[PDB]
This record gives sequence, structure tokens and C-alpha cells, in this order.
Amino acid sequence: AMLAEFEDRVAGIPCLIVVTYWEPYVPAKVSGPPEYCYPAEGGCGEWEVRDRRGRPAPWLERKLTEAERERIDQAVFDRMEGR
Repeated sequence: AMLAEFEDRVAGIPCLIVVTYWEPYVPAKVSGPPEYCYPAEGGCGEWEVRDRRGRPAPWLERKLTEAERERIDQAVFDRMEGR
């Protein structure tokens, strides 16, 4: 569904980011013998740009650059991993 929404910007234009899937971050096991160690999991998911009413915003989606996608990826992580 629609897990969370927050106000942000795409190339300076106000929008809503809606998070549609979130895989919770699960820490790696690093302490102790290597035989018991394992990598981290999750800390990623799926999000979309929307207008302030939560409607599709294809005109903003087209304005996303890879730089913006990377910045918003981190904004989503911080929102979903917050308290």
C-alpha cells in the first residue's frame, strides 16, 4: 500500500514522496568467529513522487535526475528508519 508520505522537493519543486515498499534494515553480524557472521539486509524499498494530494506526478518524475534519486533514497531511509 502506502506506508508513509513526507514533503520533499524534486529539483526544488515541492512534492510528496510516498513510500510504497520498505525492507527494514537488519544489521550485519560482525562480532565473533566468521562462521557465525552474516551480511546486513534491507534498508531499501520503493518510493514515488506525488503531488500534495497523493496523485501521480509524471511531470515531476521526468525531472528526477540520478542525483535527486540518490538524495531521496536517503531521505526515505531516514524517514523509515526513524523514531
